Amino acid sequence: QELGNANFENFIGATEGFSEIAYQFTSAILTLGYAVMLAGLLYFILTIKNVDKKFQMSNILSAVVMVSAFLLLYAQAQNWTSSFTFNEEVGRYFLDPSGDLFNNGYRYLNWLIDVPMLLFQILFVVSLTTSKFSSVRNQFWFSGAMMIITGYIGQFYEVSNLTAFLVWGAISSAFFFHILWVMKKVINEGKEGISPAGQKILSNIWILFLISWTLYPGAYLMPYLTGVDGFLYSEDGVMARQLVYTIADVSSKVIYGVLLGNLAITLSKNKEL
Amino acid sequence: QELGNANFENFIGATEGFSEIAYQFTSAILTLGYAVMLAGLLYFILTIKNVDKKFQMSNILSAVVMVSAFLLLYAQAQNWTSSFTFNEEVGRYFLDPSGDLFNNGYRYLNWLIDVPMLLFQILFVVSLTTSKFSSVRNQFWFSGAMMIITGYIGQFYEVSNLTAFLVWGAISSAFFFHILWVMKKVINEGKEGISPAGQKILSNIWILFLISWTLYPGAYLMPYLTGVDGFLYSEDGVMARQLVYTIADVSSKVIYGVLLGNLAITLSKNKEL
Amino acid sequence: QELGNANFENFIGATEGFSEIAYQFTSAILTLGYAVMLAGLLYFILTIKNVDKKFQMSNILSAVVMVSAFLLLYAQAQNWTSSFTFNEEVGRYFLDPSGDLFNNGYRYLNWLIDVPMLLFQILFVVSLTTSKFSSVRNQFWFSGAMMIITGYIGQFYEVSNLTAFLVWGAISSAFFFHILWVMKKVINEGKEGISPAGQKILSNIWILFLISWTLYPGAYLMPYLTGVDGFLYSEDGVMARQLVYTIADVSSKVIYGVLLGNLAITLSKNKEL
Amino acid sequence: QELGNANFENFIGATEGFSEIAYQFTSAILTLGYAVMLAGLLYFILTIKNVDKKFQMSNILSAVVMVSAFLLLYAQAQNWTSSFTFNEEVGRYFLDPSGDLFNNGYRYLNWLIDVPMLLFQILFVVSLTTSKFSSVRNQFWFSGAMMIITGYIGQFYEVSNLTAFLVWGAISSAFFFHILWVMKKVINEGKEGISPAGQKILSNIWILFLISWTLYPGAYLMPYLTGVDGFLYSEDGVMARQLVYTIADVSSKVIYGVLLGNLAITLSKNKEL
Amino acid sequence: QELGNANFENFIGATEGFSEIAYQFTSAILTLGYAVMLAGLLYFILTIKNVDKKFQMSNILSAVVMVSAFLLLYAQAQNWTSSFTFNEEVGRYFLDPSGDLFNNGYRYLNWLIDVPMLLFQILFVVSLTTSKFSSVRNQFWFSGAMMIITGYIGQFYEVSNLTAFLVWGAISSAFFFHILWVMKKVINEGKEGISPAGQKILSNIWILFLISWTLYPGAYLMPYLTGVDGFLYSEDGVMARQLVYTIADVSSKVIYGVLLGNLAITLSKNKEL
Ligand SMILES: CCCCCCCC/C=C\CCCCCCCC(=O)OC[C@H](O)CO
Ligand SMILES: CCCCCCCC/C=C\CCCCCCCC(=O)OC[C@H](O)CO
Ligand SMILES: *C/C=C(C)/C=C/C=C(C)/C=C/C1=C(C)CCCC1(C)C
Ligand SMILES: *C/C=C(C)/C=C/C=C(C)/C=C/C1=C(C)CCCC1(C)C
Ligand SMILES: *C/C=C(C)/C=C/C=C(C)/C=C/C1=C(C)CCCC1(C)C
Ligand SMILES: *C/C=C(C)/C=C/C=C(C)/C=C/C1=C(C)CCCC1(C)C
Ligand SMILES: *C/C=C(C)/C=C/C=C(C)/C=C/C1=C(C)CCCC1(C)C
Ligand SMILES: CCCCCCCCCCCCCCCCCCCC
Ligand SMILES: CCCCCCCCO[C@@H]1O[C@H](CO)[C@@H](O)[C@H](O)[C@H]1O
Ligand SMILES: CCCCCCCCO[C@@H]1O[C@H](CO)[C@@H](O)[C@H](O)[C@H]1O
Ligand SMILES: CCCCCCCCO[C@@H]1O[C@H](CO)[C@@H](O)[C@H](O)[C@H]1O
Ligand SMILES: CCCCCCCCO[C@@H]1O[C@H](CO)[C@@H](O)[C@H](O)[C@H]1O
Ligand SMILES: CCCCCCCCO[C@@H]1O[C@H](CO)[C@@H](O)[C@H](O)[C@H]1O
Ligand code: NA
Ligand code: NA
Ligand code: NA
Ligand code: NA
Ligand code: NA
Repeated sequence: QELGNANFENFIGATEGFSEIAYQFTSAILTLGYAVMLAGLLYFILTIKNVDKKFQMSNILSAVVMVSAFLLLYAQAQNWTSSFTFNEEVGRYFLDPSGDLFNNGYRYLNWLIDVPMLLFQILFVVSLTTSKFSSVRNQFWFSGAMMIITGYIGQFYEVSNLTAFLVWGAISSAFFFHILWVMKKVINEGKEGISPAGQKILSNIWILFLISWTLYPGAYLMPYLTGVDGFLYSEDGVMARQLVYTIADVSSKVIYGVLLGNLAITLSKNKEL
Repeated sequence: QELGNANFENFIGATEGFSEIAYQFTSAILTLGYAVMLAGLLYFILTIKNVDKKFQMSNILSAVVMVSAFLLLYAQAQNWTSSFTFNEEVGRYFLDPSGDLFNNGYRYLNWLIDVPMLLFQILFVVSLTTSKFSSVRNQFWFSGAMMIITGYIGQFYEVSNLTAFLVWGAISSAFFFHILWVMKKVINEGKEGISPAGQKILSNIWILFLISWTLYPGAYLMPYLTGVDGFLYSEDGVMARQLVYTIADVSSKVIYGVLLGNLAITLSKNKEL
Repeated sequence: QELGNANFENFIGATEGFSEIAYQFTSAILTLGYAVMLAGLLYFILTIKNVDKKFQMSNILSAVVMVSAFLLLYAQAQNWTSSFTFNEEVGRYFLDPSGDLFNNGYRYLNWLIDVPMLLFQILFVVSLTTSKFSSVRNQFWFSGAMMIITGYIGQFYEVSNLTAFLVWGAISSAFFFHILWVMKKVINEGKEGISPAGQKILSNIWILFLISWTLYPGAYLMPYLTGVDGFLYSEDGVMARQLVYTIADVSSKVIYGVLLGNLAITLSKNKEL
Repeated sequence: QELGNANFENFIGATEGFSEIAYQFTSAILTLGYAVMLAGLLYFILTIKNVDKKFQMSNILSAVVMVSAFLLLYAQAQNWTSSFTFNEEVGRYFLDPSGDLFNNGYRYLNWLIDVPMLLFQILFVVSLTTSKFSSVRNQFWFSGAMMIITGYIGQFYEVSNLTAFLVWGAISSAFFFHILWVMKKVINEGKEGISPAGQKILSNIWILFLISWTLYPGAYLMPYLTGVDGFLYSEDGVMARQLVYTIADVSSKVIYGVLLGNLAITLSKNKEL
Repeated sequence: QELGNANFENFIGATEGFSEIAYQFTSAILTLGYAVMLAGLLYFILTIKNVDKKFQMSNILSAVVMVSAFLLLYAQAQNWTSSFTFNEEVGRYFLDPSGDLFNNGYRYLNWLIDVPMLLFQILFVVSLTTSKFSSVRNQFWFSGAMMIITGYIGQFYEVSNLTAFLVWGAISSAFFFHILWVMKKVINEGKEGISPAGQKILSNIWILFLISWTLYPGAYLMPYLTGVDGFLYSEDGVMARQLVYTIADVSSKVIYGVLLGNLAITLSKNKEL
């Protein structure tokens, strides 16, 4: 079967197919994904007035990200169930091309909302010291866009051309490291002149940010993290990838948003935790 | 026909099929389910300002659970009608694998929202005495997650491997008992220093919690509660399971939420009930 | 063919089929139904602040019923168009079992929201004199539930077993009469110590309640109201049943809610009609 | 082919089929339709507080009509694309009876919301002089209902029985003329004792009302406005009908609502235009 | 294969078909499109109170455009995936006429909302000096309508009749130039008597407006921008067209709306950036 520049899910699905557990788990984990985002949307809107006016733009940008993540994860949850269909004879779910091939790239282009807005929103909670708002924003948005576009191109070749996959992935990684560098500066400057309570929260936000964002390139490589014909080049790797995405999605978007809201509360004059 | 690690609904549906009453009832009871959750969402939002600011987070977390439960019960209602199709010759609804096998596991992963948030929200209404907020929260969330994940694994084997089904179910039960233990403490400490009216409501909340949460392991075992080849290993057991889920869903989420809101009103300075 | 315990719509649809007028009218009347409920939801939310705080729970419960009625009528509108498909050869719409059989029972289980909440909400507008709030509520909810459950069982046999249909219907009717009895008391006690304007509205509410609620058992019997092989055991009876439901739905839920809102305004200190 | 009492769209679609332009335009014009109504819903809600409390009911009734028109135009937009399917051999869209026949009657029953509420809402902005509120309302609602029901019956026969089509249309027209008569009185009485600004707006509202409402009987007759085998008994007439509906829908509902809101602002003590 | 007056996407799709990258990218870029508009809707509503009352109509009109753009881009995203289906034998997505032909004209009719409202909303932020509000509005709306209708007609012939395509496009362009002329005046007059900060924002708005609006005629011509049998008369041109639309949509609607909101804040007495 000719699949071309398609994600490895389609190759596993076309050859071995997916067990009940693999198929039902991947559907459920994506469903949890979009459910968390819509619940988060409600949470971020309803808690707007829990912080001083100046901090409320962070609640609004969290809500903006929730809308993006909900729409994408909802669409992708339906894409999963449309792309793989039960074969009665063998009792496994095989590629159903009438549904279209499954593509993780769907996520990447919506990151053009998520990444820029997640990086931007912290600049409405913390105060910079030596760095300029417009400068940090421009660095975040440029490197964010380049990271996403290069990775988007790469993931199309994860089976068809491992070399292109790894080269584009490496270029994307360079921009990622730049973002990590700039966010560390923002966290450091953010800690300057705020309560120890606020500083603790920013320490947690940095760890959360570092781990949650690194999970995305982890998901990128997932099928090959056990090498050629490894344990993960299987339905187990398919499950692992969507699980990692969902953990990353909840952590990078919702928990990040909640911690920023808690920081905003400590920095708020009237409010306290 | 090879169904593998699938719920017993698919076996009944593939062999005997479902009568009009069994099929139509299961569809209607799931439809009532998601209708209650969306109505509950509206109720919890519209009554936010009926309690003092400090208590409003409980309304918000109720709303969060309503969103999760609505999305899941809506999706599962469609899953039911897609998985079983009318056979004109015999006049019963049989497994339609083109719709996918039906899986109750869909519910379990969304409990990673419901369970943590339901257990958390009471800590925004009652005041603890001897117990520490962070400690109760961490115990609820850890044991909640472990209870859900172990049960999720178990239910895949409810037909294919009764031993795995019962062992995973037993491990899950251990974590459940821990949750019951911690919640009893929270209720007791919550009663200390509040009006007799508030204490009565917490007594009711404990009974509701105990019964409603115990229904879930009841739903887990449903097909085997009348032993091998029992009355319940049938379309009658299929009906019973979804009925028990719906009673549990309405009770554990909505009625629990309403009682907590009523408690918040008694604890509120301005409000009287 | 073998339809078993199915509503008469499926028998007419399987034997005679439906004319363009019968099929298109039934679809349109259900569409009007769900449109009225969603419009009503908007109305009840937007007019919350038109009455004193104490009366606003009635607006909220109206909104809750609108959500239930919208979801059900929307789902049932789609169920109608899925269950009957055009036959080009004869130019009529015949039963399409791939869509499932059509079941009015879908409505009944959602009444477990509508009936309890419609009966409850008046107790937030009128003041009782001799009767106790908790007692009236408990009688409404018990008899409401029993009325619904017994009728739900009955309607499955409306073709397959006329005896069961009529016996279950009669038992259901007994609980209905109890509800009528209790509501009459509530209306009388509500009239005590309020303006003549408020008393006139409660008189209207009683007439509306009596007629609108009686339409439901009317819909139950519809196919047999012209006896065996009567005018109504036909596509004309199918049209009549859904028309009666829609009139009953609009009257019992929306107009009832509007009149209660108008009563709340007269009873409100600041507000005036 | 046997189509029975069906609209002429189905006859054109079954015999000639629709060109790319005819099919794509009819889909797009209905899509614009429902888009305008949902945008209008947002506008009428967001501008509620731009007028004195007493006038806000008019914003609410505008919103109610937006919900009705959105739901109907959305459903009808999907009905269009389901009822006509591309034939590769000839390159035109032909009747696809599996989707159901297309029926304009779908619109008519939703007018039982639109007509009564559009006629009602002006009575919350203007003050009557010689006429009684309840009397004008009752005349509007009775004649409105009769106009709709008689026309609804008529449109089923627009091909199958031209005589019935014209007779029912004529009866409907009589009730329409009554509505025009009553609305002219309302406008005249509304002009009495208000600013020149308010009087100008009521003059505009009358012209808008007269033209926009007359478009509906225009749409009714559309296929025959160029006589037997005329230019309009074609895909061009199909396009014209839905175009006229969309112009009528936007004019009679949204622009009417906006002008009433502007009138409310001029009549408002605090507010200025 | 006879496609008639259809867009070039259908010809490429019917002859060469689309690679995984071409098909998946076009789906993702449209998905990003509608996601941005729904996120924008939330943003424009939530930031209404960030500007003085007089400026809030601009937030409302932004929201109005978001609803239109969301609905259209969502519908068009589904139209893309319905119109092209995977062929297992060659591994490309080919025209699936059962889904309907793909038409960009769908966008054009919704511009009857977007264009008039985008041009209107600036007149609620800037103050005119020489020019009259009603006059600028009328010129914008007339030329906007004529630009859209002439272009709408043109795009049907982009393959079937290049002459009609170019002539209608040229006529449309004339009206576009008129709009550019009037908007330049509005921006110049808007700069008069406001802070240098506000003037800088209007300079940005003019560049954004000029580039973003010019992208639409760019999308119109896209397939022929590399001449006959050029690089762009291919799946690469199909990708380019939808990419350009999405850049234009985000830029002309959301970024334009955000900049107007920022201008409104600078012009607001209480508020500051
Ligand atoms: C191929 C391997 C790629 C190598 C990895 C590259 C990582 C660093 C990239 C860019 C550094 C700075 C780029 C800045 C982009 C312009 C935004 C900006 O800095 O302007 C702010 C303005 O001055 C208002 O203060
Ligand atoms: C955050 C929670 C995620 C939980 C989800 C679990 C998914 C497991 C993912 C990665 C583990 C694999 C790490 C790779 C270490 C194995 C290295 C190896 O096996 O060798 C490579 C091979 O030999 C060279 O050819
Ligand atoms: C909620 C969305 C978020 C936080 C998105 C984050 C995305 C990344 C950190 C992506 C990084 C990548 C690399 C570093 C290399 C491979 C390609 C990417 C784009 C997955
Ligand atoms: C609204 C969601 C709620 C309250 C979820 C509750 C879930 C449980 C109490 C689950 C318990 C289980 C066991 C104790 C054993 C079998 C497996 C479970 C997970 C069903
Ligand atoms: C909006 C929902 C409402 C008001 C529901 C009302 C339902 C009833 C009054 C049902 C009554 C019935 C009988 C008295 C006999 C036959 C069975 C029932 C349930 C239809
Ligand atoms: C937004 C909905 C509106 C304003 C509906 C208006 C409907 C009419 C004015 C209908 C009139 C008709 C006639 C006068 C004759 C033919 C049948 C009708 C119902 C189309
Ligand atoms: C968000 C919607 C916007 C900004 C729409 C803008 C539309 C145009 C500027 C269209 C211009 C065209 C021409 C100048 C020639 C070809 C036809 C058109 C309509 C695409
Ligand atoms: C308090 C408000 C009172 C409202 C009274 C106004 C009456 C409007 C109700 C309309 C009912 C029309 C019934 C038509 C009967 C069907 C006949 C159709 C002819 C074939
Ligand atoms: C940095 C992590 C990337 C390590 C590269 C591992 C090389 C994977 O090797 C690939 O494995 C596939 C599935 O097992 C095989 O089908 C391919 O033939 C093979 O190229
Ligand atoms: C706590 C309740 C669990 C007790 C275990 C019950 C044993 C059920 O045993 C199983 O029953 C199935 C259906 O009856 C049969 O098809 C299986 O062959 C049998 O293993
Ligand atoms: C109180 C109202 C109940 C009246 C019961 C009427 C009995 C109807 O009798 C039924 O009529 C059907 C329709 O033709 C027939 O098909 C059935 O064979 C017949 O039993
Ligand atoms: C405008 C109100 C009067 C219209 C009456 C016009 C008579 C139309 O006449 C009809 O035209 C159809 C289409 O050409 C034909 O198919 C029918 O045979 C014919 O009866
Ligand atoms: C301003 C830009 C207008 C340039 C129009 C000239 C291009 C028209 O060239 C067209 O190319 C198509 C494929 O490329 C062919 O199928 C057509 O037959 C041919 O007319
Ligand atoms: Na599937
Ligand atoms: Na089904
Ligand atoms: Na149908
Ligand atoms: Na179609
Ligand atoms: Na497709």
